[PDB]
Amino acid sequence: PVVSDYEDCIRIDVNQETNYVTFSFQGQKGVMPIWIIDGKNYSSSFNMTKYYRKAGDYSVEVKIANSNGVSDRAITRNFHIDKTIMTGFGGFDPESNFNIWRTATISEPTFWYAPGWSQIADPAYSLVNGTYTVTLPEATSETWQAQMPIKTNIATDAGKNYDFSVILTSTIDHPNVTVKLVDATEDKIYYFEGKTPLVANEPVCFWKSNMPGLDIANLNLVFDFGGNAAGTVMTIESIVLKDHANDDGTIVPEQEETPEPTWSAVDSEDNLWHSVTFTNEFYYAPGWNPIANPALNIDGATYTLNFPTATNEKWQNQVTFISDALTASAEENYDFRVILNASNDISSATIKLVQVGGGDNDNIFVFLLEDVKLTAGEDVTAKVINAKGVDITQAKLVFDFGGNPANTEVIIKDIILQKHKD
Repeated sequence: PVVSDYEDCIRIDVNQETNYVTFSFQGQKGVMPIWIIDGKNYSSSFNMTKYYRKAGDYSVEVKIANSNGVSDRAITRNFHIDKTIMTGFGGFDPESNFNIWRTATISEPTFWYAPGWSQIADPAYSLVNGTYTVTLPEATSETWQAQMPIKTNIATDAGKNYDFSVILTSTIDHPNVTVKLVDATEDKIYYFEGKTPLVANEPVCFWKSNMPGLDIANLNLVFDFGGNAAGTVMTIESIVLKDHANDDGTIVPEQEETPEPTWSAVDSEDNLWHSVTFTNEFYYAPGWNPIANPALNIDGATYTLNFPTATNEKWQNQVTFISDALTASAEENYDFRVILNASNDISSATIKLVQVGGGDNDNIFVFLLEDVKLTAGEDVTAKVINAKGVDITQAKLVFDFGGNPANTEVIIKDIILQKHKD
């Protein structure tokens, strides 16, 4: 069987939208094809499809067989995949009506491009159907030397929870691209400041799920490409911000439960909470009517509170431990543990480590632990493992016991706060 005969019988078909290559053959009685792709014999079909995820030049070696057997010579046919398609999580649905970004007034991006911390002309950018292309001719060394702030009119509320994703691509390997969703008026108040490396032409989804709500009148979304190689071309697409309450049908991957760390003892120098000469104010108001400050007994590492009157819902029985010059930083990841004993069943208990002041200050916090089911008599543990830190000047520890029965005794025992142990 002379392979050269059946040359215009063989037909390649590349779908550039899906990155599937269709190998087909116009039937010539008993003459059928053999597909050897990248030195792998995939038998004989009239219509066969293979996924070519990555971009590049690819070659199939095709032979001809019949009753006699397989031919000696093979035909090499070459094809190109224009654009690499993403691997891993694809992020939230950018076309969903739950995407607050589609409703919002979005500013043109601004820039602060400064190799050696010496500012040069803004990089050329393109906005094509919501997609940013940004070209960086000059290399930068540090984070914050290639800033792209995007100002929005997006407001959010405390007591709601939020999801975020964006898809980032770089034409050149990038050590760390920064993404920061921040209060336009206060750089200290932000949902996250995270970083992701990028491999050349490999789209990555940077994403968060169930972020505790902050009272913010105007969000900025700030990108930094600091540390870029010269000639780097950044692509930014599929920006999503939605309420966690609303489900767009996204299969959010399960973050494998954070392993427990080395718990330093209550007395040690790793206690941070030990040596805090603290203070107490209370918001104890059943039906939102404030009565007298309840009974508190400090016995070392054990604090005992007696609630004679009942409450119905969140933020009605608040106990504030005001630290005199306790601090935290965003450069650290913290651990936190406390043993809570309630004499009666208490549904929804809340702990929050937060800046001392009122107003904006209670949007600056290390953790907000909610929905802690404190069972009657059981000495339950309220734990926060490897929480990202935040810059606090004068920290305070806020407890809430909303929905408590009458004559409920709460014992706060062995509060511990440390750096990450593991």
